Amino acid sequence: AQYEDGKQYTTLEKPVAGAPQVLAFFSFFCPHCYQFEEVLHISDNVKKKLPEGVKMTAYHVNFMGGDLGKDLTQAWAVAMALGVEDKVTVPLFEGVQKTQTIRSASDIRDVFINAGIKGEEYDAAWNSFVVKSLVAQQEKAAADVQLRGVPAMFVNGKYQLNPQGMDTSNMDVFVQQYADTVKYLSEK
Repeated sequence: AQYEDGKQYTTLEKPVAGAPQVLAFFSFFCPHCYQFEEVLHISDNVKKKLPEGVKMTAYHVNFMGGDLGKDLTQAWAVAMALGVEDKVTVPLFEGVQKTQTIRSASDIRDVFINAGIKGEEYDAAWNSFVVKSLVAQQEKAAADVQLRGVPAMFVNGKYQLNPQGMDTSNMDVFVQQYADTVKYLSEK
């Protein structure tokens, strides 16, 4: 078949009940995640092909970067709570990997301030139990899919994308294959 278990995707041996329909995991420290988001625009291209009523969810992971990695998971929870993911994704990726100006929790906060989030609003969110819950939710989801590495993407809590089984001849064809595989899986 054109789509094959073991080729473009794999099947979780322990499917996750109640998982977001399309769930991506990433780290702002992950070089492949930087390529996926800033050069290939994987997330945007997946979203443009999702069936009606299917949304993408993206969660950060703790296992890269020690202390700062966990600060970034908490800041990503702030971005999700405030609805500012689209304002901070590029400067967080660039701050960590391009300019390497993000070295502390305060430096993360500066990205939000420069993006127009008010200081009091950031600090209230950072310290909130809503954000504590969103950190726990990102951690629980990674545990539930037995996450090993990033980037990763999971569909319906049952299928894991396998980019290494896709055609990497051309970067844009690869992005197309990835997005079309997510759509195929969301309809399975």
